[PDB]
Amino acid sequence: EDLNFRKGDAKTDVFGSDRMLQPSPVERIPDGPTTPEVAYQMVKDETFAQTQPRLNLATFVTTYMDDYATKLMNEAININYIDETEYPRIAVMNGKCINIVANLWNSPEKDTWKTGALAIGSSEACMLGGVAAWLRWRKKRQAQGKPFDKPNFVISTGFQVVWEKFAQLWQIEMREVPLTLEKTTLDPEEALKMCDENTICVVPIQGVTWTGLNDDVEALDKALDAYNAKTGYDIPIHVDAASGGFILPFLYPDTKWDFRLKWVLSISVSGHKFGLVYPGLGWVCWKGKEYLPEEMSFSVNYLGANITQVGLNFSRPAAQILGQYYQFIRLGFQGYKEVQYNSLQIAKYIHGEIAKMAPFVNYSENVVNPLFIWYLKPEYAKSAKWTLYDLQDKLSQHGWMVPAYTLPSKLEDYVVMRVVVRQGFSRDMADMLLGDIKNAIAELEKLDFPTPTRMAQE
Amino acid sequence: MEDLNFRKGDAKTDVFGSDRMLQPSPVERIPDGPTTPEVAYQMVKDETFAQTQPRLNLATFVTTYMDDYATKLMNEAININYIDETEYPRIAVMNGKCINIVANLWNSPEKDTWKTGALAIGSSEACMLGGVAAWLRWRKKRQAQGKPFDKPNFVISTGFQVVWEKFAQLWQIEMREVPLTLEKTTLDPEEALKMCDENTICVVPIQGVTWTGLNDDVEALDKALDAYNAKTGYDIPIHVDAASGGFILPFLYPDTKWDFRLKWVLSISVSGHKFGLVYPGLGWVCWKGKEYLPEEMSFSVNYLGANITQVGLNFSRPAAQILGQYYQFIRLGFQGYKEVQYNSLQIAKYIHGEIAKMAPFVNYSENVVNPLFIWYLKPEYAKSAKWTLYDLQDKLSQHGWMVPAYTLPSKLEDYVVMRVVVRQGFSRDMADMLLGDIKNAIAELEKLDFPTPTRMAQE
Amino acid sequence: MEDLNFRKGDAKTDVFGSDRMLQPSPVERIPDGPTTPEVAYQMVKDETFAQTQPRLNLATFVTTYMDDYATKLMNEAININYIDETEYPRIAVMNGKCINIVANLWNSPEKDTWKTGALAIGSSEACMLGGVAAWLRWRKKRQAQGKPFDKPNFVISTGFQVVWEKFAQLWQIEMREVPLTLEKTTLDPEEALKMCDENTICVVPIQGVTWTGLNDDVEALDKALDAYNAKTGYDIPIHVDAASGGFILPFLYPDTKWDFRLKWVLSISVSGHKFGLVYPGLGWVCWKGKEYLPEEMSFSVNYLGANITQVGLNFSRPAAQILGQYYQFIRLGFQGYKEVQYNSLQIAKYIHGEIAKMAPFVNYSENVVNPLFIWYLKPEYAKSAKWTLYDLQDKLSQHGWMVPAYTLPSKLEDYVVMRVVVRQGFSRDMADMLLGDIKNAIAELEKLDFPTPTRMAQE
Amino acid sequence: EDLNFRKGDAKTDVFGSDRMLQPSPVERIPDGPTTPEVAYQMVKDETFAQTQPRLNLATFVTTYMDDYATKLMNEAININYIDETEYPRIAVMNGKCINIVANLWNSPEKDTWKTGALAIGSSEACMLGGVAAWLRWRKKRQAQGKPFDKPNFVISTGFQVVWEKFAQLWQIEMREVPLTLEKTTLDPEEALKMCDENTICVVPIQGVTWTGLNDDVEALDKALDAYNAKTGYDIPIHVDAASGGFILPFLYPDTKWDFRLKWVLSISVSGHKFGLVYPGLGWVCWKGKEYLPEEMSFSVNYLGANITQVGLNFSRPAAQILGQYYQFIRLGFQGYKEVQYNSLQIAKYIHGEIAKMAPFVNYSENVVNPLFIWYLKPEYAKSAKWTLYDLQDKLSQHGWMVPAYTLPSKLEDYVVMRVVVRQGFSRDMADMLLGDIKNAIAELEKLDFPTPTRMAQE
Ligand SMILES: *Cc1c(COP(=O)(O)O)cnc(C)c1O
Ligand SMILES: *Cc1c(COP(=O)(O)O)cnc(C)c1O
Ligand SMILES: *Cc1c(COP(=O)(O)O)cnc(C)c1O
Ligand SMILES: *Cc1c(COP(=O)(O)O)cnc(C)c1O
Ligand SMILES: O=C(O)CCCC(=O)O
Ligand SMILES: O=C(O)CCCC(=O)O
Ligand SMILES: O=C(O)CCCC(=O)O
Ligand SMILES: O=C(O)CCCC(=O)O
Repeated sequence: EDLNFRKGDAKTDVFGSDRMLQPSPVERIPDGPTTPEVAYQMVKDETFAQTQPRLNLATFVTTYMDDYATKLMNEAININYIDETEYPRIAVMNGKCINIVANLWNSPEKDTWKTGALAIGSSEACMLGGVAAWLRWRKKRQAQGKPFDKPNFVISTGFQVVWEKFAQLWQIEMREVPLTLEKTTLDPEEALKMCDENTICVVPIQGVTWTGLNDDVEALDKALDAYNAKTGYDIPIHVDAASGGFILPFLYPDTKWDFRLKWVLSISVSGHKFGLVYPGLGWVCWKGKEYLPEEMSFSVNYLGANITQVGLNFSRPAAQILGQYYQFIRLGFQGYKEVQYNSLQIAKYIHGEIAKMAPFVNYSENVVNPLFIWYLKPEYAKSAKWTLYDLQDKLSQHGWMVPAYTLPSKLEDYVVMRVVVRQGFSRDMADMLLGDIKNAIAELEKLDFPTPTRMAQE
Repeated sequence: MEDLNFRKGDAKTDVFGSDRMLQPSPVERIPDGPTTPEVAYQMVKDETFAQTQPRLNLATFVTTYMDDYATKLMNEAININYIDETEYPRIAVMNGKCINIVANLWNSPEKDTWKTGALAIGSSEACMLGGVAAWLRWRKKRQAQGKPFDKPNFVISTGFQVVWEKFAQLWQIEMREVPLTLEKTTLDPEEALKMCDENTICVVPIQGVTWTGLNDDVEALDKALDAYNAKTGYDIPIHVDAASGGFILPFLYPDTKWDFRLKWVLSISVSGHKFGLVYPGLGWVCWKGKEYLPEEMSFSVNYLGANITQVGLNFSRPAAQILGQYYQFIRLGFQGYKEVQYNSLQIAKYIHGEIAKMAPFVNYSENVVNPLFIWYLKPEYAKSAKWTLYDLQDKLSQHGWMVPAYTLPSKLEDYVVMRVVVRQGFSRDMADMLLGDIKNAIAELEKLDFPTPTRMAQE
Repeated sequence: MEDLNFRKGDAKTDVFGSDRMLQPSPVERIPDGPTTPEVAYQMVKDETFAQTQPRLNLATFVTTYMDDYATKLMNEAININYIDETEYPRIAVMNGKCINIVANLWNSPEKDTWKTGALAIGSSEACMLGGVAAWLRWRKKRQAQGKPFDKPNFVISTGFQVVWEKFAQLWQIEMREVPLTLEKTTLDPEEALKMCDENTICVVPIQGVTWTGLNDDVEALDKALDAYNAKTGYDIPIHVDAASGGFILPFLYPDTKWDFRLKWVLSISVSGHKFGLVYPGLGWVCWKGKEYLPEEMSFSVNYLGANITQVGLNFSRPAAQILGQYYQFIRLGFQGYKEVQYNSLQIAKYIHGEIAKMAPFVNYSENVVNPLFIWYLKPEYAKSAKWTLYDLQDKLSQHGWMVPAYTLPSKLEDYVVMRVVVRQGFSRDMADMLLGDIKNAIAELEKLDFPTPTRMAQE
Repeated sequence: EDLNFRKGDAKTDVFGSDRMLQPSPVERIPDGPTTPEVAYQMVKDETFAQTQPRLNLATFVTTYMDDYATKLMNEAININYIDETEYPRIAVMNGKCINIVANLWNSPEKDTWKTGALAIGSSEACMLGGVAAWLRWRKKRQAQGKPFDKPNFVISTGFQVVWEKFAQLWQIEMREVPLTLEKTTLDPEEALKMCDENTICVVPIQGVTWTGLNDDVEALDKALDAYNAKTGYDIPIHVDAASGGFILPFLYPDTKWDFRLKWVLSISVSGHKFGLVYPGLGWVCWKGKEYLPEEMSFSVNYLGANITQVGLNFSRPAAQILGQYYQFIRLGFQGYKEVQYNSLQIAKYIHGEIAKMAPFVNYSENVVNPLFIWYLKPEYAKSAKWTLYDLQDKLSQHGWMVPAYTLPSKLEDYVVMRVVVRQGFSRDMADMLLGDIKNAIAELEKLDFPTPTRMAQE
């Protein structure tokens, strides 16, 4: 007999111990330790009762990489990127990723080491782009003797929340262009009507989270050029290309959306979205060194590489840099093209199967990113007992997360549902999703009474 | 017999018999085409060999070792995006539980079950959130008083970590710096108060100053600030930058009054990936109460009955560091944290005392309160020495160590110092290897007949 | 809920919160008592961190990389004792097949299916077996002729590897050395013959001289020895020390007559753990035929139809390397070996040519025939330089490399040279990293206003 | 259809390929490559049809280490010990192992860094000990003006073959002292009768491979002291403690066999036997630096450690050094004592169960190493139709290797069987062995006719 079996000794079975008869700590650190096996199960077992990542169809963020990328990143778990003097090869590798991304966006910058910065995601990358735009504008107005205490920026109502965070945490006024059925993306004329002497930039979006579409950056550039020539306000573009920045160079190389455009001075992207790297990666590039203010930034030479030192974060995992460089070499341009081709084709397939179903109609006929949205046909929705919120709940019962939500301003009456196709979501998994949707439709159509969300829409 | 595509990357290719491994890695542009995973894996991996090994990086404060079970747990969470809280509500609750545990480690008087605080990637984000909040609370007060609010400043030691300079740059807030001297090796509150005025948004004492390893005396600052605030009505608060010290003091110095026990400490930040014992990617910031976190910055969403504050500079991010932090709280508990930090501090104190015995060296402080310390050359020894600590740094790097030498901040910029940080996973046996290499390096440098370049640069 | 024995090593102990990790590792005496495996694992593992990583060790000729399948196969054989041939007869046969394959790579004319040869731990044991065999054949021939046989000698370049000095010392056999000059950068046959007499047991040309990377011309020696032997009747044979070149020449230089194609080459040795591409612990020695391996040294036992020679200095030993060798033969074949060695030699030639373009350097040879080469400072640059190749070695060590600087053997002792060995797993990309580090080290060393200790020691 | 499926492409199944219809190469390197999976199987599959290491009861060499030792050694597979400038911490660790072994043997040497050498096994360690003994004798005889060209050494007929290799490869005369049932180990007086002015050393054995016994080193030391004072020949002892060198210090600390004895000037041992490390480890220690000739050796200071550079091998795996240092720290003295206690207890147990069986009688009543030998009772053997060779074959049918062999000279008529108990052979496995032996006896006792080996004994 083992006296200390239940107390956590060498013979203890995790699930015959006192600790596994006790709740996990909510408020205070436990007074004492447990065995690693007990602690591992206590933390791990709490993650079972939620969405499995590969079935999370709400997220744009990578939920699969191959075995070699995963191994490489796991092996780098203890590498702090910011220790660049200690790890100068990763600092150089970061600079090469930035060069590769800037050249993917057709940067005209002649310096070997392109002007850009590592980020944890598009959040930090967007804020860096916006702060730079803010500082360039402050300096311009100061030289002109104009006031500089009431800046604004212009964006679609389809903005992702980081631009609201940017507005709040820096106290810069956000001016929003509404969406309508006639203008499903940023309309340049309406955007221009909100520009004045205090606008620091206009922010078109490539891969709008709410809709899956792309704002027309070239059309914005065109309108902005004539306006800037009229007023001298010199208003630039920052492209929020969180998803599209790793779609368009491979699948739409001739679409002029990037540094080929005169007024596109900076671009940001989520490397952890369609850059195909696990969470923790964004990039922001400037068209040239002259668009990155000295007040924000400096550069350090590491092994002959000029590495720009700008960022909101400091210490951070380096794994995602290795992961990014791995994807660039392992796939190359052709490999990225074929992976994004697969993701886009599966999205268009699901899009076309959704359109064949009696309850549904797609927001757009054109799928330009590996995602799309649909809603209930208005005449179907009128007499239906259910809403898309009910469909989301039905699908979650099979482990899927397929989100239903209302669109931004002037389309707030439209409840839509979104599917994001990422690498690792196959045609076979699409068929399973489509079968579950068909079954959910059949069950919901048996309702004799309206659901609560159906009643709330009345 | 012969395999036609052996060199081009087929199923029979040997990585190092291939054309790709006769070619340089891409510097400017994505390669046109793919390679095999094995080739690409080696191309990226092999570039990380020629640099400091993490366990021998003694410059860094950030965790380079966790146990096998924490490591496995975090690797298994590599594809989990924290910010997908609706999809992963159990991790959102776990995040709120870590914040509670941290706030209570800091003796928060907040009565709400779900404490006011936020996840961060490191003390960089956590400090900026603390500073933006102090700035917004100050703007609101001055606006309500009819006073100007366009020229904010904050007060901090010259021993600040660079994120406070970034904060000053990226928000255009004036940083006022209190210099270090040998008479005042940490932030002196009276000199701190001399830089306070109606435009001061907060004072930032530091627990675990990166340059020196010391702690600013937060309680002494709180006392001076209390009298000053009673005199002026400016209501200047404290944000404690406890990047390292926030996970040392609760366990090793429970009676040092530095945290939410003090009247004017309204927020505190810490690096979970330093002495919180989690691999890179974790910080925490807590507020003394919900009233100190402006609604302009923040909201909260209920996930499975837990009120989780949605404030942050980042959005999508790895969730593994939350599982790792919660694992350490459960696996070690208070006693286990105390015993690990005791080990790290004892080893730092051991090296500190061994350093003091060697003829060329003298310690900046006799008090080791965090698992790190700094030393410099005895002035009388340095005058006739042919070498500097930069030469010692280079000697040690030849054996794989990174032991950094650098000049101290303002009014001590003449002092070249060297720093050793003891982290979990750096043992007494490894300290003996370091000390042996230091002794051997000293004996080699003492044979020099001519001064080194850095020695001449000091002349 | 405190754990009383947490620091003493129970089921809850954290390695780096334990008393054991506050104590030094044992230097003199076995510790009195046990620890947990996790603690002991770290204590041993952590001592290996502070040294050169194998893939950046450019001094070594010995394999530092094999693919994942070879590595898995060898790890799985860690508990297999080769010498237990009755218990493990398939490995004994596998060893015999490896010996057959090596003998045929060297164009053995031996008609027996099972070639006469022996497993070794490296070229050290393989060379000693070859030399003892030559010594015994010589003793027997001199005895039958009624001549003395008590003062044997052998002839070799001053570029010998240290095993031949051990052979000379441990068997008390006189080693006669032919010096190197710039005019005779490898073994000159005429000078070698002038050191032969009636007591010379063999001449040892070297394929892959460690000091230089060059090949002694075996065919020229064989030709010279043939005429010498016809004149004197001394009947002196060749043993080829082909430690590196024995797995280079068959694939990249098939037409160079250096092996058993030559009349007087009676035995050849090689390091299987060098360019045979197997992890440490493998060498081979083959004889031209059974009549050249004395029965006094040897016997043969039949295992499963395989005639296995039982010759060796070692007895019990790891079997993993046999599996590793046979795997490489099957996995790569002739073509795969050819392409791997081609990559290594091409990268060595690439580094060789880039070094020649740098102002301080000049290469020892314009011919690169093994995946390694040496260079030194241009005499005119060296006169006024403040630094030596020893200073460059130390600088490159600061980035984790080991690139050795050393003086050449006799009559070239004045030459300080530096050597790079390119092994499987050293790519073009890693070469670019090395060359970049060299360029940077030169620019730093060129800033010196005073000479270094080694530069002064050169007077 | 996949055109290249059988030829080795990415879709090839190893056992649907042409290569797995072809024999493995016997004579010549294949002209071309295969896939790693095919090559892995081809080599691996050849190792199945032989004794499994844990059931190999012939071997004295370690067949089990724990998971941490095993992982530690695997991780060092690419580490060449001899690169001591590159790997100076392993050179220091090697020196610490030599110190620990030297003190385990009660070395009186005052130096911190004990005089000793790493080996691949007892073979190299014994040859180093014998070469040193040989060189010291040459120097002594030369200084006296005496001849030194006809060396000999004295050893039991129970020598292990390396001493024959030493005799052959160095051309030194081996003088053998026979075993008898009256003198089951080396008799000192018989040993002394073969010594003269040309004897370089006497070699007692601790853990004789043939018998499991220990030569009485202390009795040899006493007799050698009186002989040396009479003749002045100054003949020393080298102890071949291949097995016993890691048994006696823990289980028989009071037995005086090591450097405590005046004439024991060197001792060798197999670290890969009862030192508990996987194949590839030996040690030799000298009583002091004056007993290791400089002609054989030099010393290099690595990080303050004086490391002796003597050895027959050069480049070699360093993994075994880590494994040895791991075992010293992981087990300590107590842990070694308890592990060797277990192995010895199990051997004593099997020994006692063998003695109870009608056909058998043990060679010795005292088990002093974890091994022993037995033979057939003389009267049982006379009428039995089977021999121990037949028992060996029967046990091989169940996967065991339990060897039968004739003892060396003057016991050449004795066919014996040996069992070696190593770490990893438990009481439970001993019961399994004993059950198979019992079953085998019942089968062989049914023979109506004698076996080939039984007739060969007639
Ligand atoms: C992803 C997203 C963001 C926020 O990016 P993160 O990578 O989550 O930090 C901003 N804008 C758009 C269009 C996005 O899709
Ligand atoms: C670590 C550090 C910081 C920055 O924190 P990160 O975790 O690197 O983001 C700020 N202040 C101090 C005192 C620090 O030690
Ligand atoms: C490698 C080497 C040796 C010694 O061989 P090991 O494999 O280290 O035992 C002998 N001669 C030459 C030319 C060598 O390169
Ligand atoms: C093991 C053995 C040897 C040979 O030792 P290895 O470790 O196989 O090289 C020599 N003598 C005895 C008594 C042995 O048991
Ligand atoms: O992809 C995600 O998980 C979040 C980023 C986009 C969004 O806000 O929905
Ligand atoms: O610990 C690190 O690796 C960086 C922390 C902040 C600093 O030291 O400036
Ligand atoms: O390659 C090695 O690691 C040793 C080889 C022999 C030598 O260089 O002397
Ligand atoms: O134990 C072995 O595997 C061989 C050891 C030497 C022997 O007993 O012959």
